[PDB]
Amino acid sequence: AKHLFTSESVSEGHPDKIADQISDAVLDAILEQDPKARVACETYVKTGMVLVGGEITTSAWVDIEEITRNTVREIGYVHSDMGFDANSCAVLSAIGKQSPDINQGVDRADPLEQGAGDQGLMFGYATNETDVLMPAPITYAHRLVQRQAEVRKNGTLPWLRPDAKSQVTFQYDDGKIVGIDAVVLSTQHSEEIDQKSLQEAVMEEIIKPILPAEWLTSATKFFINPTGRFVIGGPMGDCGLTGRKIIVDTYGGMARHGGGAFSGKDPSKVDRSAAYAARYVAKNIVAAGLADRCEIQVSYAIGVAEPTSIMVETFGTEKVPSEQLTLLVREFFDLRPYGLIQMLDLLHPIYKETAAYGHFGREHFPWEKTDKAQLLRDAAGLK
Amino acid sequence: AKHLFTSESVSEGHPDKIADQISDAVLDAILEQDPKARVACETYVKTGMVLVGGEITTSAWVDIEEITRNTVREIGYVHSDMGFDANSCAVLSAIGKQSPDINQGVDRADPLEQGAGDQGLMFGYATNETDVLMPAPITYAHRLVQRQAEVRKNGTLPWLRPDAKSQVTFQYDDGKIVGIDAVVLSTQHSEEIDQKSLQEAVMEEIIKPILPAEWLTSATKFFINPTGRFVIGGPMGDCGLTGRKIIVDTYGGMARHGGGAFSGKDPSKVDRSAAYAARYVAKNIVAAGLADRCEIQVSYAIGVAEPTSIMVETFGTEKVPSEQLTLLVREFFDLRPYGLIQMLDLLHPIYKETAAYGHFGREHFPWEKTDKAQLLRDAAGLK
Amino acid sequence: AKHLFTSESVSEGHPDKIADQISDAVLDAILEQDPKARVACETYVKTGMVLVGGEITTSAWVDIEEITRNTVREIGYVHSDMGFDANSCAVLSAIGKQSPDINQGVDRADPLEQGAGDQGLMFGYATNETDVLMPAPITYAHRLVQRQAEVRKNGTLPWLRPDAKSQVTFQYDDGKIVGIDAVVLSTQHSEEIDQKSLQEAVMEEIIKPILPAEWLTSATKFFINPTGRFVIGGPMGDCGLTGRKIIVDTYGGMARHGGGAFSGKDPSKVDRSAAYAARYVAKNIVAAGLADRCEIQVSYAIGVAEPTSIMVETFGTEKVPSEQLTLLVREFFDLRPYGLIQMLDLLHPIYKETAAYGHFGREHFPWEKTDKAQLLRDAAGLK
Amino acid sequence: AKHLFTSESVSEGHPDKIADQISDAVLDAILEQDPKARVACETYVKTGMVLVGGEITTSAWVDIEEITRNTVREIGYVHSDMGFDANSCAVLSAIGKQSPDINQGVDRADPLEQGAGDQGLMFGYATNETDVLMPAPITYAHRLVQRQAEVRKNGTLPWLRPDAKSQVTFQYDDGKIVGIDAVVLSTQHSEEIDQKSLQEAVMEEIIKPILPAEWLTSATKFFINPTGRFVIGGPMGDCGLTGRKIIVDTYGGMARHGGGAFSGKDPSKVDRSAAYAARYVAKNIVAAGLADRCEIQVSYAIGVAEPTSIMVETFGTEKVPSEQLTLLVREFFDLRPYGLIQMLDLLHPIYKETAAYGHFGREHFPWEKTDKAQLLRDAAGLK
Ligand SMILES: Nc1ncnc2c1ncn2[C@@H]1O[C@H](COP(=O)(O)OP(=O)(O)NP(=O)(O)O)[C@@H](O)[C@H]1O
Ligand SMILES: Nc1ncnc2c1ncn2[C@@H]1O[C@H](COP(=O)(O)OP(=O)(O)NP(=O)(O)O)[C@@H](O)[C@H]1O
Ligand SMILES: C[S@@+](CC[C@H](N)C(=O)[O-])C[C@H]1O[C@@H](n2cnc3c(N)ncnc32)[C@H](O)[C@@H]1O
Ligand SMILES: C[S@@+](CC[C@H](N)C(=O)[O-])C[C@H]1O[C@@H](n2cnc3c(N)ncnc32)[C@H](O)[C@@H]1O
Ligand code: MET
Ligand code: MET
Ligand SMILES: [K+]
Ligand SMILES: [K+]
Ligand SMILES: [K+]
Ligand SMILES: [K+]
Ligand SMILES: [Mg+2]
Ligand SMILES: [Mg+2]
Ligand SMILES: [Mg+2]
Ligand SMILES: [Mg+2]
Ligand SMILES: [Mg+2]
Ligand SMILES: [Mg+2]
Ligand SMILES: [Mg+2]
Ligand SMILES: [Mg+2]
Repeated sequence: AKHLFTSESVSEGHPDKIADQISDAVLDAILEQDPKARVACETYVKTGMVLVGGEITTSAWVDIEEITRNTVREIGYVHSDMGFDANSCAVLSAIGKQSPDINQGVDRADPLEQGAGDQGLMFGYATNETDVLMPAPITYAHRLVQRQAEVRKNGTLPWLRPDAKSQVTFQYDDGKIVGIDAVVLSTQHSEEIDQKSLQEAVMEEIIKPILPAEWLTSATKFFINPTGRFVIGGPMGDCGLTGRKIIVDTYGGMARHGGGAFSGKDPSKVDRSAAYAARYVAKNIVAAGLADRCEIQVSYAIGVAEPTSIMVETFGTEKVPSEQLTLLVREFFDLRPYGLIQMLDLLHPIYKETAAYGHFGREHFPWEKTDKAQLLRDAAGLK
Repeated sequence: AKHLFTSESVSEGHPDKIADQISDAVLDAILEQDPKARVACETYVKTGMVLVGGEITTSAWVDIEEITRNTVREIGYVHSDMGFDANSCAVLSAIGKQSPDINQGVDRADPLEQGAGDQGLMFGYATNETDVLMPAPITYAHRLVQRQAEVRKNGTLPWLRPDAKSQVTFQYDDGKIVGIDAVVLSTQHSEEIDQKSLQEAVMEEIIKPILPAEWLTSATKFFINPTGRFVIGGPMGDCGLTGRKIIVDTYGGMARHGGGAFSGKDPSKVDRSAAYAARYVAKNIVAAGLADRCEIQVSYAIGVAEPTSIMVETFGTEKVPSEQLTLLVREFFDLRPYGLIQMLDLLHPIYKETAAYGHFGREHFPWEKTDKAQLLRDAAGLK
Repeated sequence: AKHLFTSESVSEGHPDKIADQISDAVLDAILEQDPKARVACETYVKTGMVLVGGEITTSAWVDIEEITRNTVREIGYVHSDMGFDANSCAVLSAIGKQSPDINQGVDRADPLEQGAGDQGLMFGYATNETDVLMPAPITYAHRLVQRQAEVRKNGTLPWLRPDAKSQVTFQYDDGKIVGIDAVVLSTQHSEEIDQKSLQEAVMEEIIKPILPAEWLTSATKFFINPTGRFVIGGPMGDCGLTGRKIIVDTYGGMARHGGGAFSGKDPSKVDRSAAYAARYVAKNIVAAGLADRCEIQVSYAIGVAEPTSIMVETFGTEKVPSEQLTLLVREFFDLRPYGLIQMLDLLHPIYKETAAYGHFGREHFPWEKTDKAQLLRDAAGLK
Repeated sequence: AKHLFTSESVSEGHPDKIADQISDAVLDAILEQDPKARVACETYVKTGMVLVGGEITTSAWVDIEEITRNTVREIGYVHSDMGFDANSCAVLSAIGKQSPDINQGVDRADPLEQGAGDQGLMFGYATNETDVLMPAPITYAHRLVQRQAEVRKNGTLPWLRPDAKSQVTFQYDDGKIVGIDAVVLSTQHSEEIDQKSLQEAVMEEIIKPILPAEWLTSATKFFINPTGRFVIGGPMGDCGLTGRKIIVDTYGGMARHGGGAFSGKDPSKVDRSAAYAARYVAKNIVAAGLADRCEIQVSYAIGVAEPTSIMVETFGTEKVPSEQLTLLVREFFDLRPYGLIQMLDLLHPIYKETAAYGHFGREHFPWEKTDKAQLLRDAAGLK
């Protein structure tokens, strides 16, 4: 059974991502000073400005302009030549405090009883398609924009600009990868180099080194800067907003999604924490060998600590009747707001780093670790 | 095989939705004056302001303050008492023009060859779970917030405020719905009514009349304004942004998603047009009885007119080998940028109405129509 | 020799003044925490927002939103009914730090040598026309708006709104006041009261009690809310900006002005400190009886500690040849940046109070005191 | 009787002036399309943005971004190197419409009866110190910044940046100029040139060619970029705002001022039109030889067509008893709102040009013309 699946990714220089980075850059700074802070930060980015707003209630004292300018600076925009400049852009702020009405339902007398930051559903996912138990398409797309950024920073291709996007579509037969049909790579550049040169250079430096030569055949079709010109990019060519990369932030469209963004919010926000916890059990279940691939899904109710719903989907690839596989889940992990935070130790400034190139796949992240696997195994035919 | 699935929806009074409405309110206005306009409008909403920005290149002449004020006004916020007021709020604008670099790849000499507005992937979906071939969870959640809004406007529950959100989780056994385990309904209100009364009133007026009495049992759990207090809402309690309701806008998490928002963009933007066209064939395939449920997926490359990928997933529920089912797709429909726009006649101001309560399910929308079904049938065992 | 002279004033509810208040409100808060802070705060106010920006370099930690909301709150706008609301309006911030390039010229190794914050000229003034040695027209105009504000707060005229402006023109014959020809008083109000009533009420409560009955004759002409309707006011009816009440802030147009605003800046800013010091010597000279009225004028050069120009003008009313009168000035006072601040002890949070109803005329202000007079007398025919 | 008087000016690259230019640039554009438009445009400018706001009620259709970007572009900021860039900066808009409440008092049935845009007082001035009957100090200071700008644009001193300010103080003995004591000239520059070179260059190219060599003696003191470094300037180093150059816009502090700004407002605004009409009669009086120097002052009441106050001050230099000189004023000119506009034909886009380097002194401006002089002479001892 043959079929085609497509995924995509964006460079750290992409408007939307710039936002996320900024958003999560502020939270980290804040958290460093106060772990129990409540941060709901939304960032808007355009031509010559950066808007950092939302609701933040913390005892910490931070500098938004500095965190912002520095964050963009690192991204790469440092001259009007590229369209945006950390040093000369505007930095606006419209940050209020979190509504007490919401807060009474979140932070209650007893810390354990403390409730979900909001209502909603989240999807977790894992697959044995790769070592990091992540789907392949998203993994390679991420690698593509990441490479472009590194070949830019190291000065290999000095004419590359921050803004860039990547798309790849794999060939799936017998349910496994047989190759790659089409490759898309768009990257901002200087008025100094020509399309052909650029195209030819992108192949050698960015695509050829990242895509497995086996999956590349005379069939594969390459799309490099199709409009034929990408000199204008960044916020000037496209408005950047927080939480608009929901899918590339997760599993590339392979798995499902509930609609909750990650960047800008502290862990008491189930959108981010319950999501991480979901990748945590899903991955751990597959590592435990209880299934080849499984999608998990939890849903919550604001101010309520106990999950409103949970469901594990193994697409038949399970090895123990879902029954015990589902009774095992709530048995081993605590999906209650104030259970996942301890479970993954989320009270730390570790999110900025998570704002570009996927929230999953980086084994050093607390939710990528698989310690519960072997124990999740004991609970079912150890041996 | 039993399992639980959860979906959610938001009222037209929800911050994020306010943005979308505004965003799509501007495009419509513009389009009315110029159908071939290029509108990429992003809106940011908070406590006392509304930020309309992005890139717009049109020959039309519109008034952002008026479209905005009027759009919010209709939503409901017209007094400081509710936290936001169309008449007294601030209306900011940061709207530039579309980058010529992008444009050269979109609008080419030959209109047919005209390319995709951007790279990316989109997911279409259909299911025989309901008459409108839409999943059930998203359909009832939408109905819940929609009811709340109507009971508010008609004056049945005058103490209701615009801001509201709804969550419902269904019981799925044997792959069909058996009932509903938990119901969540959060709505903003006045300082005049008490929780109990409120709760009791929400049940009679909003939940009881909308949820099928069959699926409601003594088991069902109801979560009404859990924090115990929701008097503060709207942009004051939560920052609103365009395109952050990606999932409730589509299929509630039942189907997949690529990451493209809808509101604020003209049809030359595949994020909205290829998405619509995808719901179109998926629905049309099920209506054609070629499958009980199928997910479609297309992906594009900026400046390129021909789709980079297409894939139909029928989850085995297909009735004709996928083979002919996939060769039929590209046979009957034109997924090229300037083929879907004619296919669905997208050059009209018909989007604002699509900004609240789902983009799918409203049979009067051009993509909800199923005319190609019977003909899609002829191409496979007519009879 | 008869002639007419007109002056005007504005309520604390006037858009421009709102800005000022806000601007100086931020400074005070900062200064309280750090007296040697460098504050250059500019505020922009419109329909539903408040923009606090400029350059601030301090070690203090303050909350702009709180200071702002509270400052507007106190002014009076607390409902959408009045057009603006401290609780529901937007608060934006674009505050960067002071340029080091300016700083090196201001704060030098030796504190005494420390230079002027900028180049410019300032005008001081004093007149025996009144006990507080202030001109009369500006004194009564201030009193008018101040009364309206007090009759509003105390609940005497509950239908009065914050926004209001006052204009008075005196009759000057033989160089002295003989009466008042025309009176102007514009005040915002509620949709509840009628013009006539309002007008009739404004006379009894605000004008009649404030203007000396002697100067009021059957000739005087009263202009009360001329357009016939002033229900819409505040930032909604008129954009408020910092430093746009330069004249009512000083002497009502009777004396001269160099163009430097007061609110929003710390004392190292000669626009404010040299100005104050100028009223100080001019007042002190008249109190010392060396002249009936004299205008002083100093000018500075950025980064330069020693004044670029000084000139005393006594309009012939002097009693000691200007010569010794000018040599006495630089003899008694220190107009060097770091001499006037000590001279008047300006490193304290005492400016917000100065943001409405005149910077001069309040004898409790450090620059209104006349201690040097008697000593300024000894230096010239004591007896 | 010796004494010192100081005045100052600012380049078209000064933040405040940038605002004014922008503000008056929008009006002209509008007016070009609709002369009877009502424009009250206030601009705020900082680091990477430009805020155009206020209240505008016109039938005209204009592009703020374009007018703005182009206006800044012409000023000179076109690279992040200089701190601001017309191409890459942000352009924001908060423009509402004029309050109808104000309007009913302005535009009434009979166009003649039409009322003053607001209340307030304005000062006109003329002096025989120079051919254009302007005071000397302000004339030379303007020339200084204007020269710097020209030596920058023509490429003479390519390392000069737009931002610059100038200060000059004249020696006045026997009531006439004897020379100049101190000269101040601050200009932004590139990291490429040194202070000494710069200073030495500024003297040859900007000061020496502009200041009369007669007035320059070994006594004169020159202050050139005192802080020792001015590389950072423009909105980055200092916040720009509309109407904050009230004094350099007029007479340099030699004459009086009422507090009304010029830029951003249409002629129905007495702040600008009554101001111009006042320079018109004052200049015309001196030209008519009725006095060596005279200050005029009018005051108005909103919605009221007939001036609330008028007074002419000739400082004894009059040649006809003030009496007939004052009865002549209201005899010859019409200071009613709808009389001055026809008097000077103000319904035209001629203001941008007036936003930098003084509103008076340019004999080609309608208010600089002296046609009524000879006729103002006939009315008093013709011969
Ligand atoms: N290093 C520097 N050396 C000399 N002049 C400078 C330097 N940096 C900035 N300036 C100038 O300082 C100007 C200050 O203008 P000014 O408008 O008078 O300041 P202000 O505090 O805003 N006061 P005002 O508008 O008069 O109330 C800036 O706009 C620059 O032209
Ligand atoms: N209907 C009305 N009747 C009378 N006064 C009004 C009315 N509407 C508004 N006003 C007042 O008009 C004021 C105008 O202030 P003003 O600041 O002098 O205007 P401006 O054009 O901004 N000029 P300025 O700052 O002096 O250059 C407003 O802020 C209100 O206090
Ligand atoms: C829970 S809020 C987002 C979290 C918030 N930004 C914070 O600071 O934690 C998201 C949505 O919940 C709803 N909401 C706001 N206040 C609420 C309350 N007290 N109880 C229930 N729902 C509420 C609104 O519709 C709002 O858009
Ligand atoms: C195609 S743009 C969005 C469409 C745009 N708002 C418009 O007005 O049509 C989205 C992303 O594509 C990339 N992009 C911008 N200009 C491009 C170009 N000329 N060629 C290819 N990709 C480009 C950027 O990374 C940008 O964030
Ligand atoms: C010498 S420019 C005017 C003052 C400037 N705002 C500052 O920060 O000091
Ligand atoms: C009398 S308020 C000052 C003028 C106001 N901006 C207007 O729109 O006319
Ligand atoms: K966008
Ligand atoms: K939010
Ligand atoms: K104004
Ligand atoms: K400033
Ligand atoms: Mg985006
Ligand atoms: Mg959510
Ligand atoms: Mg949201
Ligand atoms: Mg996309
Ligand atoms: Mg004003
Ligand atoms: Mg100044
Ligand atoms: Mg200034
Ligand atoms: Mg005024």
